[PDB]
Amino acid sequence: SPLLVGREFVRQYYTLLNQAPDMLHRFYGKNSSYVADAVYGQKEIHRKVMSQNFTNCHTKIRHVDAHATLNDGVVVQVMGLLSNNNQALRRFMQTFVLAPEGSVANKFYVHNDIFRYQDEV
Amino acid sequence: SMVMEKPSPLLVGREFVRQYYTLLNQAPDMLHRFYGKNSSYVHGGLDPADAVYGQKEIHRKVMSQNFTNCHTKIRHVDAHATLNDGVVVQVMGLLSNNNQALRRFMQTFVLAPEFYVHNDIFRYQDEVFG
Repeated sequence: SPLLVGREFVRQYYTLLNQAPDMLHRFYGKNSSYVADAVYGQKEIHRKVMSQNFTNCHTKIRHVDAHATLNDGVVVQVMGLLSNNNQALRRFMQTFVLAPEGSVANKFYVHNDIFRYQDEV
Repeated sequence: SMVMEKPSPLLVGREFVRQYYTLLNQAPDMLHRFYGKNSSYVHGGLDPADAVYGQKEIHRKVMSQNFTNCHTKIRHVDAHATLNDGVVVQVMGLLSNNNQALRRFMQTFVLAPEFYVHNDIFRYQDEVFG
């Protein structure tokens, strides 16, 4: 189901951001966009993730919406709080587009990942 | 006669958002024209409330929300190309309905050619945070 795919991915994503952000790049493909200008593909997305120096990253997910979208994809909207380097929690919204990976059944990859802190808006 | 290069996803998103919120204030009874049979729609609410699917149910949900004299302050719009010529839009702003409180919201759209809205996810921050 789209909500199970969505909520399970969100759990995996923010857990990996805390445990091993150097492995976050495994979610993305050649044409993935990570968003400030967008960076594309695993190599550049990995470099951008590493440049953000994620350390002891704590997350409180307040709500997840996930719906079936174009070409068997899943669109996910996350609302929550994120802390980095033991600084205060900051509210954010995050939009993901999950797309079928195309070579393994029920496997998805992250086609779009758009994050914005609400205090910066 | 002039032919112009197709607009970038960012200005497709920005133009869509300007049109959507102009219509929400001017004629909310016309908002359903953006949606199709497989489109998803959710605009906050607490039982967070569940989404409705398809044009007929979207029109009825929009009419039940009684949008009148809507005021919107769009603080940020992000938009990027997505699957099969689509555009994913992230919107952050403030919305006041019927001269009530200006409420912060977080919204996502998925637009697809013929652009129409495939997904519309809207949530008020005050129904999710605190």
